[PDB]
Amino acid sequence: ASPFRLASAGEISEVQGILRTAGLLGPEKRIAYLGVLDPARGAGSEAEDRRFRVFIHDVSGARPQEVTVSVTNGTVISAVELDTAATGELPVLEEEFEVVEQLLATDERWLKALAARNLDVSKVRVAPLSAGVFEYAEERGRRILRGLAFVQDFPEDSAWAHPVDGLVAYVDVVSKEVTRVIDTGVFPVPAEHGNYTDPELTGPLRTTQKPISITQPEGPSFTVTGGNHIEWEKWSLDVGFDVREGVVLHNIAFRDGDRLRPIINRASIAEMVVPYGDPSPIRSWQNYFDTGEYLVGQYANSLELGCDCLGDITYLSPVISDAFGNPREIRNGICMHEEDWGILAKHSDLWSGINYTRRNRRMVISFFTTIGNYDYGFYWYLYLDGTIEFEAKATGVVFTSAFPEGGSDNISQLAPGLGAPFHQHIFSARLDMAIDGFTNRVEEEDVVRQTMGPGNERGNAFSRKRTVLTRESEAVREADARTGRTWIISNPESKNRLNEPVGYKLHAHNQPTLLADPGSSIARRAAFATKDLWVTRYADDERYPTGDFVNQHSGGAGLPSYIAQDRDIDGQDIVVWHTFGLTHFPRVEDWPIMPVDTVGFKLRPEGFFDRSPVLDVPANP
Amino acid sequence: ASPFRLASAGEISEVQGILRTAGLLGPEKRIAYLGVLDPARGAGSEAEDRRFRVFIHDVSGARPQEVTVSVTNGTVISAVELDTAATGELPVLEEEFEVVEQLLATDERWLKALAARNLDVSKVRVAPLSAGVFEYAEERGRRILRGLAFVQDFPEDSAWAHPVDGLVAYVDVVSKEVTRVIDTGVFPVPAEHGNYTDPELTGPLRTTQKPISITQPEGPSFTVTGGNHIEWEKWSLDVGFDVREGVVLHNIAFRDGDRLRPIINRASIAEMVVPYGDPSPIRSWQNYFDTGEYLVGQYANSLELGCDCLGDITYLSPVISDAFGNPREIRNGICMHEEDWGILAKHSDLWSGINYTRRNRRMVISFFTTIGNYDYGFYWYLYLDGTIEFEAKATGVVFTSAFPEGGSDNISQLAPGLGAPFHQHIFSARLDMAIDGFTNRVEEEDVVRQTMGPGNERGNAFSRKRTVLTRESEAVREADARTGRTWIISNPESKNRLNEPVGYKLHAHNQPTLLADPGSSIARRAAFATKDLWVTRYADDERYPTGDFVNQHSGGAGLPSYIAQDRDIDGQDIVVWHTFGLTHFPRVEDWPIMPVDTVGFKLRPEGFFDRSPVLDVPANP
Ligand SMILES: [Cu+2]
Ligand SMILES: [Cu+2]
Ligand code: NA
Ligand code: NA
Repeated sequence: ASPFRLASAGEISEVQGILRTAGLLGPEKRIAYLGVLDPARGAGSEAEDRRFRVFIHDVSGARPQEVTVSVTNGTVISAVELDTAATGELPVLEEEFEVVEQLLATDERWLKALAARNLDVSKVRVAPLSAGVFEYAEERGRRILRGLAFVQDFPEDSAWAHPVDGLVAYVDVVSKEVTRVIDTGVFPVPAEHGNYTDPELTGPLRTTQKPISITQPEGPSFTVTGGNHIEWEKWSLDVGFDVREGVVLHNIAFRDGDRLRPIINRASIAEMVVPYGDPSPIRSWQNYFDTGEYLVGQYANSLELGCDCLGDITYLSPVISDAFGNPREIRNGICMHEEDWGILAKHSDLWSGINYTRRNRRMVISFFTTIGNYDYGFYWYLYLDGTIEFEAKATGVVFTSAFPEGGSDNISQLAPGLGAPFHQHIFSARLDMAIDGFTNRVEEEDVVRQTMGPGNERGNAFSRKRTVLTRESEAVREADARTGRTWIISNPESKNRLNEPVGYKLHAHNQPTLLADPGSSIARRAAFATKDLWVTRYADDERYPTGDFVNQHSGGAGLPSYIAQDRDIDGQDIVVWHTFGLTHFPRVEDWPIMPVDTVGFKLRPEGFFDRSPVLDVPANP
Repeated sequence: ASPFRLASAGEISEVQGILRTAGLLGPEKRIAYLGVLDPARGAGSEAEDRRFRVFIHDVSGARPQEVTVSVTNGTVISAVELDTAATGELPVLEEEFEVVEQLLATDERWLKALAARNLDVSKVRVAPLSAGVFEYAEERGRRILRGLAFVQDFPEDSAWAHPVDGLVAYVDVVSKEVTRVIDTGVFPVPAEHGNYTDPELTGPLRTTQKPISITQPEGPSFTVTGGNHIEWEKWSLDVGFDVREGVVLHNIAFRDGDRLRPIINRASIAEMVVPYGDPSPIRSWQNYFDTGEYLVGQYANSLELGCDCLGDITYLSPVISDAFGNPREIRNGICMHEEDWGILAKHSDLWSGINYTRRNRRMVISFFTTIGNYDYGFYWYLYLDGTIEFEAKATGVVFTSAFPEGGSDNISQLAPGLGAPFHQHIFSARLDMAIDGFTNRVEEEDVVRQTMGPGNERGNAFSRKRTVLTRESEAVREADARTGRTWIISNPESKNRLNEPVGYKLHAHNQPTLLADPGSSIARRAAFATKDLWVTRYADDERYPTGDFVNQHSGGAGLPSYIAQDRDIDGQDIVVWHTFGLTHFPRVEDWPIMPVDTVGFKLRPEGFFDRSPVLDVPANP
């Protein structure tokens, strides 16, 4: 059995039993995060040691613990008590989400604000949002959630169409207490509904769409062994699942001849952040770190056949832990299929008379998560030609507000009285690189303009330069689309047949990075998001670009702390962190449910192979 | 019958008969371009007037003519004799291409250069390339092609693997005369073959690929009436074909309710250019304008079922003219199919309990052309949600050279002794805009960073600004990926229900533009390629960004001449020209046949609709 196998329902039960016995899994305890740790560097030969990391919360108010357990041996390995005013809170628990609306329902200041607006408290939904760190001194050390109100007219109604602006509450969901209710003014609650399944809003449905039928009469070309190890068209990898990061890709390698060559050791989306750009005091605190604060894999959808995934689909059903250590299955949470991808290569040669066409294919590994109004798809793509691509698909319902009658520079209007504040969705990809092994380096490649003159008499020449990043303090880079800037990850000790280092090139989309003022609270907590590319020396405890405890943590943790060590990264075991995201100015077409928008990155081989790696693909059947 | 119908074999025969009779289509004459002209503005009601533009070359040396004919009435409309030293030459003729290798075979300086290299003249292929304009005074007024040599070892051999460097010839293919042979030195002709169908190079073919079967058991969802008028999922357009531009899209419109709303009046790729970045005198003149000099639609492939186009395919077989006015069919030259495109919209709502998923689709219109070693696919995409996208796919065999033993800053090494000079592939899209009619304007939209302070106390705000382009002299714009720069085309006289102008947003890929020194010959001839975005006032005779006669024309023609008129474009009948392209640093994986690389642009609705235009799409079958 592979040490990268998915966690089992049996293993989850053992961890719960090991913690119960040890006295750490009491009845006031809650598991806020559970995941299997990755093997340590070099210990592949040999012996299992399935270890698990656990964050234990305490509903009574006591301090939480970080705990590691070995289930192959059966004991606790370490247990540490946390000072959360110091290192940040544990991730939000599912059961804390509803405490906010239920508490607020009996608070007098909140009842008072709803009565001024003539709203039946039983029709008011409260969205519980992460709190962040701002000026309120009484919140440091406290578990705080903030709450924004929407009206549901009837149980099937889309509450997002009726925001209650000028109102926000803050809640302590350990001591069950409403610290503040802030009421800045009454805004009309917008009246139109946004019910996208109502025949009155959709009109008659189309009858013009005829079916597309995608089938594989002989089955798919990939194999799955061991639960999660994939072999497809010379590719080899392990598909992991963590409750925080979601789908994680391990040991990506390509069979070149009869060498299995490594490419990436671990690939994940290790954080994301959603900052809002509305300076109103009702919303100027809202930023979520979906991955670090909420854990995106916990909210993975179960994907339906023919609706979410089309074709010959193979599913994985990852197991996570509920808040008491009971195993929970996410049935059909990961989809895997191959997809036709047009023409791979084509040439008709006049001089030889040979007409040559080959078709491309990709294999797709995806999952989809839902946190409140947002829906995010995560797609990994492997292509025949050695390309690796990631794509994020953002859909769902926009987060809404009132539209102020004067208009706004930070909000757009979707419908009469209804606004959608400006925001970004920013991702951090963490790529633990292993280009032909662990001795890797990063070069930055710029196009070079040349001046007309001697050596370049017709002024037609142009070139490129590569700059090696040698220390971590040099390795915080920004994009430059105008110079065609890319980054090459190479192995200086592994050469192709032309005696050049083997390499992969990273092509970014060059979207804007974090827009918030550099002195803001969000620029401190989401330092990673202010630059396109960071490179660190690998270390087992440096896993997330924002640190281990994102909820209510001050700034600084994560990447700006790692790179301060100024370690050697020239031909070393390195990690590339790529920031990319969407800047979302909502448009009318985004309402009342939004069409998918996409962002991503890709890596293409750059002299990794000795010639095209797809000469052996056959003429199509 | 629609006035945008494809030209017929009957109409081609009439134009040949009309020219013969008139005495303009002699026996020394050659048709170098023939195409149907677009209807004039406003003359839709009524009456046919199928007119055709013709460029007539003269093999004896006389001056060529530009000629327009009406075939519905049956006479010549105008005939004009051209001074080609003034306005540029006519496009290269197919039959001129081989005159270069056949002439050079009997030239003594060329025989002398091949003998020094021990090459059998019968094994030397000559690639005929456009000449451009450089320092040679004897070429102005002459029809000149330049010639670069490759060795074929046997009739099925890929000549591209064996360039003969240090050698070039120039040829006058009217007077049949080798003006110069330039021999700068002997280079070894690289020895390895590049035969990608040879079992010795491909090894054993894969047996692991299992079939993907894409079928539409009820047929496709689109209809074609009148030969070329398409209706699909509320979209309406006419698919035209011109021998110069290739697939041209007319009258793109969207049925919103029971209004047919126009979006784009004409869309085409109106030019492309391929500049090479190697300062060697053997190649420092090479730049091709595939569209303006060679006519890309003339070399369209016939697309095979299951190989080039997969699924339920409907073909168009456009008719063009050969060099004597005989109709020629391009069987299966245009492919049209619809394609599944993943998830369109998805949200699972906790508060209402509704789970909602819809799938996206796109309709694809494509053709593929082959000029010498290059193969280019042209893809137009229409999506359910109102998005329009163009994608160019570049494949084929790289253009090669010797790799100098010292190495090179402008060439990369593909194989022992074998180089591939750096180059770009740059496209110009011409979009004759008709957003809800012909009163349109262009705004440039930048993200706006805001400083922390009063009004923005937590430093989280950000905004956007729009700048209206009012005169043509203001409308030469460049990209700025760092500010998220996009361009919005709107109709200030057509408002959505929120009373804002309807609009479409142009999203560019922000790749580098023309790299050559601004004083170079290529920067003058390809002025369009030095900026990302140009906007002109519409005029019937302003069709190509490089002018009507690209071959051997001096610089200046086209866009920099049009915009000098400094016309009003604020709410007027306007044309957007978008430059986009690929900067190609060849890699080893590009050899010996290259995987497809892509570049493109898209346009998305920006408050064109009153809400999402895809609420009426049904749950999947
Ligand atoms: Cu958004
Ligand atoms: Cu190229
Ligand atoms: Na590494
Ligand atoms: Na126009």
